[PDB]
Amino acid sequence: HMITAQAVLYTQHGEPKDVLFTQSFEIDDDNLAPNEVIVKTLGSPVNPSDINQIQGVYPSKPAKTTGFGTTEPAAPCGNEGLFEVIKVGSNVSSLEAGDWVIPSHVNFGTWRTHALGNDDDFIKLPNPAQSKANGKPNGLTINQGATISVNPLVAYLMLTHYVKLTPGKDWFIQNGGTSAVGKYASQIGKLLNFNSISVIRDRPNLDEVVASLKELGATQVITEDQNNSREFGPTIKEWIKQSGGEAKLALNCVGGKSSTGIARKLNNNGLMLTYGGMSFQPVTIPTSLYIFKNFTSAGFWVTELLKNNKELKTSTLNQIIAWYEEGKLTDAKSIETLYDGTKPLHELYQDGVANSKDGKQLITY
Amino acid sequence: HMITAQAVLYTQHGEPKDVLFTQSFEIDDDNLAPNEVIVKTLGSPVNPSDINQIQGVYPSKPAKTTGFGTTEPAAPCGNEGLFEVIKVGSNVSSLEAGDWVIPSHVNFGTWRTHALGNDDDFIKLPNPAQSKANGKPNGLTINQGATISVNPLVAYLMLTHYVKLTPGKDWFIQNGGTSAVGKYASQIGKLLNFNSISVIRDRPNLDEVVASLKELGATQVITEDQNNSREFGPTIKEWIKQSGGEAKLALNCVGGKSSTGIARKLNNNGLMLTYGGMSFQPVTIPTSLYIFKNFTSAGFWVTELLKNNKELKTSTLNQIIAWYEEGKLTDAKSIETLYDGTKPLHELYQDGVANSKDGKQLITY
Ligand SMILES: NC(=O)c1ccc[n+]([C@@H]2O[C@H](COP(=O)([O-])OP(=O)(O)OC[C@H]3O[C@@H](n4cnc5c(N)ncnc54)[C@H](OP(=O)(O)O)[C@@H]3O)[C@@H](O)[C@H]2O)c1
Ligand code: NA
Ligand code: NA
Ligand code: NA
Repeated sequence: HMITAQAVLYTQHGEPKDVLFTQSFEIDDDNLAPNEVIVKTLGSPVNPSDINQIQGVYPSKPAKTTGFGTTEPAAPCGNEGLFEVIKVGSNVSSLEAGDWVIPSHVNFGTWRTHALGNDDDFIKLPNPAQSKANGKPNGLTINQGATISVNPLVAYLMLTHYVKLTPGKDWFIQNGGTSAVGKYASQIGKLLNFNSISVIRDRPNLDEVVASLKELGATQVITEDQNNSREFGPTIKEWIKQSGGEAKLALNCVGGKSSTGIARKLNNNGLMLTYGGMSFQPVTIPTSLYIFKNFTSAGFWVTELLKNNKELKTSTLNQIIAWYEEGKLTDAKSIETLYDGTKPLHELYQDGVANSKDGKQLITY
Repeated sequence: HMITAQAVLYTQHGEPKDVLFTQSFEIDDDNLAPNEVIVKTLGSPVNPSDINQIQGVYPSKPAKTTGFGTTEPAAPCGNEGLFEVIKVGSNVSSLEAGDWVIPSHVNFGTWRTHALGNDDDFIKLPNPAQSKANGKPNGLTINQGATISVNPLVAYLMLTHYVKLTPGKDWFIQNGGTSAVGKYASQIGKLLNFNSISVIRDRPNLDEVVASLKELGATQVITEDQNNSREFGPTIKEWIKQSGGEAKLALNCVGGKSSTGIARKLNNNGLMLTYGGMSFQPVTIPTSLYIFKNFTSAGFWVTELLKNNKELKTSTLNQIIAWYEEGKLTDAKSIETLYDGTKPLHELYQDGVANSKDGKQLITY
């Protein structure tokens, strides 16, 4: 009655290609404490924050332990993932075998095959058999379940928790329009009847990307060259005037000249939220917007916001779940790599890191 | 019976050297409505906002009218000044002949010899005879009264209206430490028992400037080179550590690398207020301060803040007046040019614009 599991670990910080390895360890399913549960991993993605943890340049990080049976202290990898309950202890009533779960806290370590925890280390999601038996037209896919805990909540909370946009009338503007968060924000804008402008990098297949973002819910899509153009400012003013509303909110994950351009398109009393910085350039705002247009620039970090606010986390997650079940929200598809034991587990994640430019990478089990 | 007055006007926006002229006009002191008052100018300064109004790049400006008897609509110049009451109408009880007043609102037009207005177009200040009769050790000078409505209120409100610093413990930091507003903030910080760091440009007589700013009330003084040096950066953290407080507020009037440097020195949850800028330097903030340190950057514009808030303006002005009377506040000295009628009035102000880099220019009467 011993389960053999695999985990991706490191003994020292550095680049994933250099420091990651796979460790085998054992879990005893015949001797669970009353509140313990055992889970098997169904899938977990490679997110940028996971990589920064390994590099040692992220301010929140799991402790190095000898608990996986290593020769030296070693840390696990990954914060997001979808798990299935295999067995529960005698006092567990909130979970049963077959339930789908995600970690309730950060630093769980999701790049591995199995885990042992307490029942309150997890949040329950409905699995497809449960959604179907209760008459829902859809159930969660593995990719949808494995990525539900961050990017959908980021987009929802940025759009609803800070400024009240008037339906049909008001606008938000965002850069990184082809990012995962950007695509969730376009869909949520459409569902809540918010107008939006998406700014994106130009590309060889621009017409196809534009059509795809408008189908998700972007009202208009413009290139970074158009974002930089001062002669374009009157066209955008006329979009906003025709709707009878105002551009009240800007979402920035790029920085530099892109952040300047979307800040200039807000009406007076506008707010910018910076939630990423993929350009690695600082946020750059002209003095005149602060002084004469009452502009405010602030930050967003979902981990900090939800730290001591679990009603808000619960209520936001329930809404994302309901929209997936009703067929109203869709995920950006990941490139999936299945672990079948012929290739060491850490090499699949090393490939996921290296190929992240191709798109979101999900390792499945 | 009839007073002949002079006013500096323009019919079109542009550079003061090109568009200003002087217009003669008449005021009838025998025909006052019950609430009208006649005032005579004592002095009015040349501020940067006054020049930008004339240039057409400042969004708050007086309307062009034919009220001075011009062939075309014309606008007056200047927003602050000190006046003496000459005569009041039959229903005026708040003012009497000999009182000192400032305009109650912006866009009044202070580059002129005389004005006719309503009693509520003016705010009374005590004149030196009244301060002396009230037992105060000092009375206001003309320079103090003529410049009291902008720079002292800017410094006071930025320090008290936005974040609450704990007296004796907490810190603010500012750049442009030798500017007029910067020198007022050091003195007000000292009166409120706030600690402060002033960042200044390096200069030949640095030790003398540092001693002088510390005597005004700055706790520590550093150069821009030291602000940018991370080797120097551990010293600043220990200053704050030793005081048992936190750096909570940054005041920015420079932009660019300087704004980055003072932002990096705030503790978590800090606020930056931008109230001025340098030609081409946008405000530049690292992405990581927004996301991981809960940093917020906002603007300050005294004209907009006090637009519809006369209670706040009144209580702030009363405190600045009391501090001058009690000897607790000192002004920077202006270069004063007297109008005696041999040279047209608009030319005195044109010279004041051209020489503003020598120091604050005050035209007196
Ligand atoms: N603060 C928070 O709470 C929080 C939480 C989770 C994630 N995030 C942040 O949100 C961002 C997106 O995460 P994600 O999962 O959505 O990633 P993602 O889907 O893989 O997309 C990354 C985005 O960055 C853009 N990008 C990459 N390099 C760029 C450059 N040099 N200049 C401009 N744009 C560039 C990409 O655009 P192209 O398609 O044009 O290449 C893409 O839109 C990340 O910065 C992440 O750190 C923040
Ligand atoms: Na500017
Ligand atoms: Na100055
Ligand atoms: Na940064």
